[PDB]
Amino acid sequence: FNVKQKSEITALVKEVTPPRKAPSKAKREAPIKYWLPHSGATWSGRGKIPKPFEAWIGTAAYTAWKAKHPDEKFPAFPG
Repeated sequence: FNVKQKSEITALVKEVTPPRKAPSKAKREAPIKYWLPHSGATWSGRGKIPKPFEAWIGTAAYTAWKAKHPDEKFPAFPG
Protein backbone atom coordinates (compact mmCIF):
# COMPACT_ATOMS: atom_id res chain seq x y z
CA PHE A 1 0.00 0.00 0.00
CA ASN A 2 0.95 3.74 -0.45
CA VAL A 3 -0.05 4.70 3.20
CA LYS A 4 1.61 1.88 5.30
CA GLN A 5 3.51 2.51 8.64
CA LYS A 6 7.02 1.22 9.54
CA SER A 7 8.52 -2.18 10.66
CA GLU A 8 12.25 -2.67 11.65
CA ILE A 9 12.99 -6.39 12.44
CA THR A 10 16.21 -8.11 13.75
CA ALA A 11 18.53 -10.64 11.99
CA LEU A 12 17.67 -14.38 11.58
CA VAL A 13 19.42 -17.67 10.51
CA LYS A 14 19.12 -18.36 6.72
CA GLU A 15 16.30 -20.05 4.70
CA VAL A 16 17.91 -23.08 2.88
CA THR A 17 16.23 -26.42 1.65
CA PRO A 18 18.39 -29.02 3.77
CA PRO A 19 19.00 -28.52 7.66
CA ARG A 20 22.18 -26.33 7.35
CA LYS A 21 21.69 -22.84 8.93
CA ALA A 22 24.06 -20.07 7.64
CA PRO A 23 24.41 -16.94 10.05
CA SER A 24 22.79 -14.37 7.68
CA LYS A 25 22.80 -10.59 8.47
CA ALA A 26 19.03 -10.10 7.84
CA LYS A 27 17.59 -6.53 7.93
CA ARG A 28 13.86 -5.83 7.27
CA GLU A 29 13.14 -2.02 7.42
CA ALA A 30 10.72 0.63 6.06
CA PRO A 31 12.38 4.00 4.92
CA ILE A 32 10.31 6.43 2.68
CA LYS A 33 7.37 6.00 0.20
CA TYR A 34 8.49 9.22 -1.70
CA TRP A 35 11.79 7.44 -2.87
CA LEU A 36 10.87 3.63 -2.81
CA PRO A 37 7.26 2.35 -3.85
CA HIS A 38 7.32 -0.42 -1.12
CA SER A 39 8.54 0.80 2.38
CA GLY A 40 9.51 -2.53 4.07
CA ALA A 41 12.49 -4.23 2.34
CA THR A 42 13.96 -7.69 3.34
CA TRP A 43 17.75 -8.21 2.69
CA SER A 44 19.31 -11.53 3.95
CA GLY A 45 23.17 -11.27 3.51
CA ARG A 46 24.75 -7.77 3.26
CA GLY A 47 24.37 -5.55 6.40
CA LYS A 48 22.03 -2.76 5.16
CA ILE A 49 20.71 -0.30 7.85
CA PRO A 50 18.85 2.86 6.26
CA LYS A 51 19.57 5.19 9.27
CA PRO A 52 22.17 7.60 7.48
CA PHE A 53 19.59 7.77 4.57
CA GLU A 54 16.44 8.36 6.84
CA ALA A 55 18.47 10.89 9.00
CA TRP A 56 19.56 13.11 5.97
CA ILE A 57 16.00 12.54 4.48
CA GLY A 58 14.82 14.16 7.87
CA THR A 59 17.46 16.85 8.96
CA ALA A 60 15.58 19.55 6.92
CA ALA A 61 13.26 17.47 4.55
CA TYR A 62 10.89 16.29 7.43
CA THR A 63 8.87 19.64 7.28
CA ALA A 64 8.12 19.05 3.49
CA TRP A 65 7.72 15.22 4.05
CA LYS A 66 5.05 15.87 6.82
CA ALA A 67 2.95 17.91 4.27
CA LYS A 68 3.22 14.97 1.70
CA HIS A 69 2.43 12.05 4.21
CA PRO A 70 0.92 12.19 7.86
CA ASP A 71 3.70 10.64 9.94
CA GLU A 72 4.71 7.64 7.71
CA LYS A 73 8.60 8.08 8.04
CA PHE A 74 10.51 7.34 11.36
CA PRO A 75 11.69 10.83 12.85
CA ALA A 76 15.49 10.34 12.65
CA PHE A 77 18.26 12.95 13.30
CA PRO A 78 22.03 12.73 12.10
CA GLY A 79 23.81 11.13 15.14
